[PDB]
Amino acid sequence: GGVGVDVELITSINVENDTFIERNFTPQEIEYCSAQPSVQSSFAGTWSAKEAVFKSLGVKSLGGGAALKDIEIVRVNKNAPAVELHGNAKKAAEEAGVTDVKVSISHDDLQAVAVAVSTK
Amino acid sequence: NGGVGVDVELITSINVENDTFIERNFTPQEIEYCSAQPSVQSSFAGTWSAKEAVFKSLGVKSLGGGAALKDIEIVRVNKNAPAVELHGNAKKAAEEAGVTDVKVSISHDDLQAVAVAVSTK
Amino acid sequence: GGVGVDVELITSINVENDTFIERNFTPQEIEYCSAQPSVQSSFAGTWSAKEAVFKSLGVKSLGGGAALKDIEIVRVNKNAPAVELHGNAKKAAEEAGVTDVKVSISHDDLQAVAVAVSTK
Ligand SMILES: CC(C)(COP(=O)(O)OP(=O)(O)OC[C@H]1O[C@@H](n2cnc3c(N)ncnc32)[C@H](O)[C@@H]1OP(=O)(O)O)[C@@H](O)C(=O)NCCC(=O)NCCS
Ligand SMILES: CC(C)(COP(=O)(O)OP(=O)(O)OC[C@H]1O[C@@H](n2cnc3c(N)ncnc32)[C@H](O)[C@@H]1OP(=O)(O)O)[C@@H](O)C(=O)NCCC(=O)NCCS
Ligand SMILES: CC(C)(COP(=O)(O)OP(=O)(O)OC[C@H]1O[C@@H](n2cnc3c(N)ncnc32)[C@H](O)[C@@H]1OP(=O)(O)O)[C@@H](O)C(=O)NCCC(=O)NCCS
Ligand SMILES: [Cl-]
Ligand SMILES: [Cl-]
Ligand SMILES: [Mg+2]
Ligand SMILES: [Mg+2]
Ligand SMILES: [Mg+2]
Repeated sequence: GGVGVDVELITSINVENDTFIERNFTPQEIEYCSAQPSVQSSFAGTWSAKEAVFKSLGVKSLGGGAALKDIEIVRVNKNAPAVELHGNAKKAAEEAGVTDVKVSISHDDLQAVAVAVSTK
Repeated sequence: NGGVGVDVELITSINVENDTFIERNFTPQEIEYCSAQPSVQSSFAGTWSAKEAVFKSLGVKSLGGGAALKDIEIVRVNKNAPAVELHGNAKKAAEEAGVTDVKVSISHDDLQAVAVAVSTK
Repeated sequence: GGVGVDVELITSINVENDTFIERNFTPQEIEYCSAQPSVQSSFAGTWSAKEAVFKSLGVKSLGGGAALKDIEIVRVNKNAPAVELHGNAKKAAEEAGVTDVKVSISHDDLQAVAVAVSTK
């Protein structure tokens, strides 16, 4: 097993910063977040989900500045978040015996938060 | 298989005066419990967060009308952990999704309430 | 199974309060938190982890004021923080059939949050 939690300030996401966004979010994630009622809040929630998922893997960090594009949040019933690992995240997870990851997201004025649980 | 849910709520998101909303979304036992706590508004907010967290963990697109959450009941046993009991549409939707169990946890501070639920299939 | 979550204001921890710190944190925890970039935030996160872990055990509370030194958060030769139960926490957990506990911690500048999941 494994568990992850992450909390983010809504203002931590600068929607105007295309470089930051493009480096850390897949085109699909960007399309989803850009279409929500509160775009900044949606990106913040997705960012929290990426971090929560990473923490649940039980692996080593590549460094404070490594992009999280490899951890992709996809949707199920249109809006519910599912996890898809790619690249290094996929390798590291498989190397750790992780067979599945579930995630949930929520936000309010204070911050966005996400919780992930992984199965081995 | 498996499922997870998290929800965060402002304490002020619950208006204890709004009897109509409370009646619609909380069971008599939930209302009785929350009404008896040191901070009533905070307790309702935590219970509300728990209902939302539990719903998100079920992996369903919605409960099947309406949006009311009375069907997801938080049961309390003094000095012990909160527990989940599903009724009505929530129970049907959960069973239809293969959910066999749901655990929940609640926390508050001055600023907000948060709950986390995990479901088993 | 069992789940626990706890959220704390960073300012809820008074680092000056040696009595509170000594009563609730092991020497190892105190050393770790005291060495972090933000000491107050680190203690707050560790406190939240203790609370989250307790909630996941599915046991009765000894009271609002009971010390939590028995629930130790270890990070070191560890990637993710890990849980080690001692004393009464260990007995109570074993008595409840808990065989393992995982925990995760997150901070922003305002608050800390932790989530724990226990296995039976
Ligand atoms: C380590 C990381 C997850 C922490 O993120 P953050 O938002 O800056 O800080 P947070 O307050 O939310 O979390 C820090 C806490 O996470 C936990 N943590 C640290 N490393 C961890 C790890 N390897 N696995 C799981 N949890 C970890 C610790 O509990 C720490 O708190 P503590 O020191 O008080 O015990 C983040 O900095 C990171 O390295 N992400 C991964 C980046 C990466 O590897 N990119 C490659 C793409 S997959
Ligand atoms: C999902 C719901 C329980 C909570 O939504 P919310 O009020 O926005 O509060 P939260 O921020 O805590 O949760 C929203 C998040 O839950 C997640 N989510 C959405 N639908 C979900 C579902 N059916 N199952 C599990 N998780 C879901 C999403 O990640 C969403 O964030 P994101 O879309 O930006 O990624 C539900 O009440 C809802 O979507 N309502 C808001 C929209 C609404 O009220 N419309 C009515 C029109 S009058
Ligand atoms: C129970 C306790 C964790 C609550 O901590 P808190 O930070 O003051 O309050 P929080 O807002 O975070 O959470 C309170 C919620 O915890 C939940 N809870 C209460 N007792 C619980 C228990 N025995 N197990 C799991 N969850 C519990 C309840 O849901 C409560 O909210 P609610 O009454 O509205 O439903 C804490 O007060 C406590 O008594 N710790 C126990 C100390 C102890 O026994 N130590 C010895 C180690 S074995
Ligand atoms: Cl890949
Ligand atoms: Cl019923
Ligand atoms: Mg909300
Ligand atoms: Mg608290
Ligand atoms: Mg953070």
